[PDB]
Amino acid sequence: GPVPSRARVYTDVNTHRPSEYWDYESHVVEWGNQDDYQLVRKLGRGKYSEVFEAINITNNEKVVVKILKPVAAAKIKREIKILENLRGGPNIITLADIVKDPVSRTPALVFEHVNNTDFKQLYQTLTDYDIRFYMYEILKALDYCHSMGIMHRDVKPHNVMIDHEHRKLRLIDWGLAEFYHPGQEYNVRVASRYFKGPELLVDYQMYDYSLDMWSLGCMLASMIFRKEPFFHGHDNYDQLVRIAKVLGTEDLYDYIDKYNIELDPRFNDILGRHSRKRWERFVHSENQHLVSPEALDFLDKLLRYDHQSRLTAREAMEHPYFYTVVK
Ligand SMILES: NCc1ccc(-c2cccc(F)c2)c(Cl)c1
Ligand SMILES: NCc1ccc(-c2cccc(F)c2)c(Cl)c1
Ligand SMILES: NCc1ccc(-c2cccc(F)c2)c(Cl)c1
Ligand SMILES: NCc1ccc(-c2cccc(F)c2)c(Cl)c1
Ligand SMILES: NCc1ccc(-c2cccc(F)c2)c(Cl)c1
Ligand SMILES: NCc1ccc(-c2cccc(F)c2)c(Cl)c1
Repeated sequence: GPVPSRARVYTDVNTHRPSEYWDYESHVVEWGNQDDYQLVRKLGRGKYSEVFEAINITNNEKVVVKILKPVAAAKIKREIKILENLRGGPNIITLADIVKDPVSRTPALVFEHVNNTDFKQLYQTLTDYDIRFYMYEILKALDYCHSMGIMHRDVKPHNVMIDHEHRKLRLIDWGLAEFYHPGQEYNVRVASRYFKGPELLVDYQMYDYSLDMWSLGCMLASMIFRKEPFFHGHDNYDQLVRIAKVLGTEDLYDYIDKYNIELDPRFNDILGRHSRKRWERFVHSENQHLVSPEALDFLDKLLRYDHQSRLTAREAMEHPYFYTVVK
């Protein structure tokens, strides 16, 4: 069977912290007053929640209210516990309150408001310096949450709120986040298709924080190469073939052989043989202003099949790509 794996960092955070920290099922929710909030506009709806812009009438402050749907409702304690554990962390969305929505009969999470700039608008105008700057801010959030024994598991552009005017960034939607326990087998049906790490795509369940580092690398490749998404799979199987057309099939086979993983036999008819491509292949006259030798070297160290080989968030912050960023 599969060879076991452990994170190379923050391995034993959850064992040396008290049980009340990670045992989210034993957590007693403190309920706030639903009457303090006035819903103003529905921002959106997903399969797990409905999100609104609201006003806290006890201080006139704008807030965001996330009304959880019943599917999400069953696992709210994990999300609430994670949010409380991470509250005050750098660039982590702040949970302000938890109320019972009288219509949905489900919990509603109230968050600080972030005046999010449109994804298309921001994607199109970010300079080389702004990419580096915001990547560094995302790394602060990821090293903080990994240091706290938590993996996000859904890093993607829609989960990163940016108020470009105030250069404020927040990592949101901790609904898929989980506590890392060494040797635990996790569900591989996490993260959005284009951001899924190879470990999910080959059904390797003993993954860790390094999954977030793959997803971060996919975001970086899209922004510096102006190719959205970078790995554009039609389904989860084609997602792996898209990765293999860039990183190559030999390094893929080295990875699955290292962990004694067998690919789904359906790959025989779609995977083929592909050499590893040099990152410079993706440079052209329309993205050259966002690329540098430091960007390519940094991307190379995130987008690695072997989850144990990827840079950690703290090592990533040490990289020359961020030397230009004012700290
Ligand atoms: N308070 C507005 C509202 C009302 C109902 C629901 C809801 C409840 C049960 C199932 C479901 F799919 C949605 C939500 Cl999330 C928000
Ligand atoms: N451009 C209007 C807008 C305003 C707020 C939000 C928002 C949603 C959830 C959490 C959050 F911190 C902010 C979005 Cl997505 C769009
Ligand atoms: N939710 C809008 C959004 C979130 C994040 C980013 C982003 C992603 C990678 C690097 C970076 F500097 C910024 C963009 Cl462009 C838009
Ligand atoms: N108003 C456009 C819009 C719609 C949806 C999302 C979205 C999608 C998935 C997860 C998430 F946290 C947010 C965003 Cl960021 C903006
Ligand atoms: N994919 C062909 C390609 C095209 C141009 C460049 C390039 C762009 C700007 C400066 C520079 F020193 C080189 C590279 Cl690296 C690769
Ligand atoms: N921003 C202009 C630019 C773009 C790309 C490169 C480049 C060229 C070859 C390899 C490499 F890793 C990066 C340079 Cl030197 C300058």
